[PDB]
Amino acid sequence: KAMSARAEAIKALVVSRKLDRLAYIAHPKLGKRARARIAKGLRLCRPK
RNA sequence: GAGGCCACGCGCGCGUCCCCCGAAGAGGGGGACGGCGGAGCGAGCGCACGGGGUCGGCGGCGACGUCGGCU
Repeated sequence: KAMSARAEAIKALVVSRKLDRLAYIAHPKLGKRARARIAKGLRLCRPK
């Protein structure tokens, strides 16, 4: 009974920062898409 | 408005901030930043204070007198 009472009580629901940005890009997983963006920037050149 | 530095450099759209007119301080027109968004790839020569020396540098001397042998 104590386990059930506890279980039902628990289930009762209702800028830039350059140095921070570079550490984010250097992350192997968090910065994967970020450093892919800058790679395409190095290659492609487009007007406008 | 008659210099110095930057390990700052593609677009499109999204966001954040700043600017304009603002004809509801609506609605569009512009700048800056972004760590945001589903879609592949740079190669080709070199120089080196770069994961422990190499020269694609050279000279002299050599048989009955001398050459080498730290034992």
